[PDB]
Amino acid sequence: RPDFCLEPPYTGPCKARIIRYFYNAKAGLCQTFVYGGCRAKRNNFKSAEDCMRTCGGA
Amino acid sequence: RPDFCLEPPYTGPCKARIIRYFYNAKAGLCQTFVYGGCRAKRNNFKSAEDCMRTCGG
Amino acid sequence: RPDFCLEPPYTGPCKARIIRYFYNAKAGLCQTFVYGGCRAKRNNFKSAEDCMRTCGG
Amino acid sequence: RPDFCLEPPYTGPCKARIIRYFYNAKAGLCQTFVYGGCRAKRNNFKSAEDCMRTCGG
Amino acid sequence: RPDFCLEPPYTGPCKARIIRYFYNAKAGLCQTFVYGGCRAKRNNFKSAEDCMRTCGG
Amino acid sequence: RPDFCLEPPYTGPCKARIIRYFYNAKAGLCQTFVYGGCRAKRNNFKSAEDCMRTCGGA
Amino acid sequence: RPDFCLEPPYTGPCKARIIRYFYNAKAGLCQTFVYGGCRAKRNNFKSAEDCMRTCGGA
Amino acid sequence: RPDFCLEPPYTGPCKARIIRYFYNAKAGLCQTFVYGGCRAKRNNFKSAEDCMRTCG
Amino acid sequence: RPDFCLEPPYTGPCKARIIRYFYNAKAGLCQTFVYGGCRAKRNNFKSAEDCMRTCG
Amino acid sequence: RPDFCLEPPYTGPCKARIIRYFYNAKAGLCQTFVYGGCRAKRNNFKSAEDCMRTCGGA
Ligand SMILES: [Hg+2]
Ligand SMILES: [Hg+2]
Ligand SMILES: [Hg+2]
Ligand SMILES: [Hg+2]
Ligand SMILES: [Hg+2]
Ligand SMILES: [Hg+2]
Ligand SMILES: [Hg+2]
Ligand SMILES: [Hg+2]
Ligand SMILES: [Hg+2]
Ligand SMILES: [Hg+2]
Repeated sequence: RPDFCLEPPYTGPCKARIIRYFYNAKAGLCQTFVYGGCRAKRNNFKSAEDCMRTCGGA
Repeated sequence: RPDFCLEPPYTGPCKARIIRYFYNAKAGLCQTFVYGGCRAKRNNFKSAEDCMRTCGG
Repeated sequence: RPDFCLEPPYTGPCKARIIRYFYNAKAGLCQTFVYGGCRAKRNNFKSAEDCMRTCGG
Repeated sequence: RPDFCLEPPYTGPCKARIIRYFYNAKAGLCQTFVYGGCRAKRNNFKSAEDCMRTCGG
Repeated sequence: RPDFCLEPPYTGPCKARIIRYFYNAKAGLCQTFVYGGCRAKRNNFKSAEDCMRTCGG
Repeated sequence: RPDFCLEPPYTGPCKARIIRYFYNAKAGLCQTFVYGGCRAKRNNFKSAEDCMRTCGGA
Repeated sequence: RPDFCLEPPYTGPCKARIIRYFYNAKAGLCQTFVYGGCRAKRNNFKSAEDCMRTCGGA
Repeated sequence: RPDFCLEPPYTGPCKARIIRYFYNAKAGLCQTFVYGGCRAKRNNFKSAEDCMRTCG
Repeated sequence: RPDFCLEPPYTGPCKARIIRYFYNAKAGLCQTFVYGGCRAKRNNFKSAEDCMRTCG
Repeated sequence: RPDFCLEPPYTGPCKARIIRYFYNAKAGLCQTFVYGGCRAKRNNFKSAEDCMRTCGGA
């Protein structure tokens, strides 16, 4: 998996309350977090399918 | 039916207000609850189809 | 993990070609398959989040 | 539970292949079927939430 | 028509502000209301198609 | 309601098999039909909410 | 086009913050507005395709 | 109005049958067409909001 | 690239909190911003496909 | 960017006709392809936002 999959989730400075997915390398799966709407980092997926595929395997 | 289906719904600490589904054992069907956006337990489904099949029967 | 997470994915006899998710116990991850639209088995999820969470651990 | 919940699912004459939900009384939950796109009967829900609440209990 | 189609719409005690559909028996049509996310009554539809079809006739 | 709400549903010449809604003035509600993807007439709604509101009352 | 296409957008008294489309007759196209979730008037569409087709032309 | 807004809708060579939106310069509005799933030209919108705003 | 692609994202005066896409000319790609629900400028896409194709 | 962003799009052996996004490294952006529903490779995204963020830059 890409190293960015090891990043902690990043809400960002904006004020929306949007459900996004991040890879939790300890749990070995993707989990939800609240994304603020701007300045996303790469461990942030709109689709849980994309999170699993991008980050699931190494 | 998995045992996690018997747990009460868990909103969690986060501040989003997102519709999710949980199995209500007492009622014998899936129902809606408000999910906060993080730290979900297993009695938590984005899709009602998934909730029924996983926790029903 | 629910035992149904260990079932091979099941398309069924119907003629739709719908993306669904199943847990691959060998690979230890959810993957897509083509669902026919009827007679689903339990290792079949509309949502990928539901697949990962229900069939993880 | 409305009586229409006890009818078998009805695909109809049209040629689309669309996932819908119907209540399976024998099984005591909603299930998927393929809907053709026209001439629907009432045991036909776009949303699984709607199916459970309308036909469950 | 199911009798539950005659219930006034019910927001419930939860704090989400989600669009749902209800049948207005007086007007003879489905209309929107704001659903709070928990303790739904049956005159509550995620899909407008489901509302019209379930509560029509 | 607009007169176009009295039109019979129109699939059109294209080959997609898309669910759309039309107002059935006899039934007094909107029903599904299969839309082909092109050359829509006005009694054709992507959302069933829009069909009810646009065509429901006179 | 139906005369309801000439009305200003109507949020209504309810407290949701939902994106809907209204036809802007001066602009000749549909635009977004915030709908409150109840007491809709007819110049209010869930889908932009529906808005533009219904209030399309003359 | 971007010049690509005046181009005819392009289905392309692929075999999917998916509703997309295109701006019809003559009609003065966005309409539906069938998109094959690959090699999209720019007069091709998944969202009708985007079509009207971009091309209208 | 249409010139509107070079404009900064515009939230507007309305009170909704909705994810939209804008083309960031500097970064050379589309990114998310919060849109208030009214008075959208053209560098505003509901679909990221439309943003990349239109502005990329 | 992850090296999987360099692979050509992969339809796979299954028979569905689903729209997915792949990163076109030469073009510098994501484009649509038809996915068959199984045996996905990693340059395959349900959401265009995810594709562009994951395979974004270098
Ligand atoms: Hg996967
Ligand atoms: Hg089921
Ligand atoms: Hg999870
Ligand atoms: Hg329910
Ligand atoms: Hg109907
Ligand atoms: Hg209505
Ligand atoms: Hg149109
Ligand atoms: Hg617009
Ligand atoms: Hg593109
Ligand atoms: Hg991005």
